[PDB]
Amino acid sequence: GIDPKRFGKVAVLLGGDSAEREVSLNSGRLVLQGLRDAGIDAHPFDPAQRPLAALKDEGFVRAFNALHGGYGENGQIQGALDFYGIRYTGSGVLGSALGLDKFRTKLVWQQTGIPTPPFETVMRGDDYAARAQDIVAKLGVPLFVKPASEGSSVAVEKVKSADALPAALEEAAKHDKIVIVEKSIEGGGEYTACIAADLDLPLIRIVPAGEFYDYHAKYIANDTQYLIPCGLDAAKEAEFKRIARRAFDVLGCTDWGRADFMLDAAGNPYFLEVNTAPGMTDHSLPPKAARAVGIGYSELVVKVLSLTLD
Ligand SMILES: Nc1ncnc2c1ncn2[C@@H]1O[C@H](COP(=O)(O)O)[C@@H](O)[C@H]1O
Ligand SMILES: [Mg+2]
Repeated sequence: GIDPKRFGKVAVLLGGDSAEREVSLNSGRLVLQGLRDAGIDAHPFDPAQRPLAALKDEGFVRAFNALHGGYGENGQIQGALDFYGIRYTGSGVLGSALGLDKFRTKLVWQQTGIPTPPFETVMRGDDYAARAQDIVAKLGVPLFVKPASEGSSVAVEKVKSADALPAALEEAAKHDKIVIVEKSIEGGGEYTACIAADLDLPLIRIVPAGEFYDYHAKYIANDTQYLIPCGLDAAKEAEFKRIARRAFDVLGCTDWGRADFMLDAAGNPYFLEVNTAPGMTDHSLPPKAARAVGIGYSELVVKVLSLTLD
């Protein structure tokens, strides 16, 4: 119950130049309506088409970031907004940049007791056959080969056989100077924990129809399931929500986003990444998690924006 005047003049950052301009336009237009439904003085601002300095010059005090990919997510616009004195939703420079770097995220997690798949690295110019032998010996198969980060050119690959690993390594190393090779977490399920301020949001179980939550399962298929309830017992659900929040916090992220994790057959969790720029379309996961606990869309957006006060 915040007087919408306390928010002042608000920009919704949407659109941009990235390959995810269209999810951002969709999300941002809805966010904008959510804020205006609450009587907040909100206005769209597409940084690809307006000069960024206009945020300061036109007197905007804060921004709801609905950008996705590139400068909108990686710390670059975060830094510029801090430089221009504009408060914004989501994580600051370090958290944003670190969240997109799966290598350094996993190092920090390993040092701070956040569970994450065992992994090795391969560098461009390595003896890929030699590295493959050593990695299989340590981790077995299957393996996930992914950018250290991140997703730029070469899609995540599940390697099922030792003899296929050298080629997968060489190809991944052509498009990132650091490649992560993780043990495949098998025999459980896949989950995500949405984080929004102190809201108690339920876990979601992600059930791809195919091998893993690949591009096809995310963007092509209409049959990926996003399940609430997630199927876990109350104690485990509480435990994993707590670890998810610590996993975000230790990276310097602040509490808007999602933490993604796998369970093995024994029910142990292994975190894969954080996402500091989740979607806000009417089919996106944070609005679903919020609606499951009685929080509607406009309420959710207002709550996220409230974290920029004080
Ligand atoms: N180590 C892993 N074990 C099991 N599944 C994984 C692992 N890494 C990635 N995946 C799957 O691949 C998808 C995309 O990987 P990523 O973008 O790195 O999270 C994940 O959402 C999971 O479905
Ligand atoms: Mg993304």
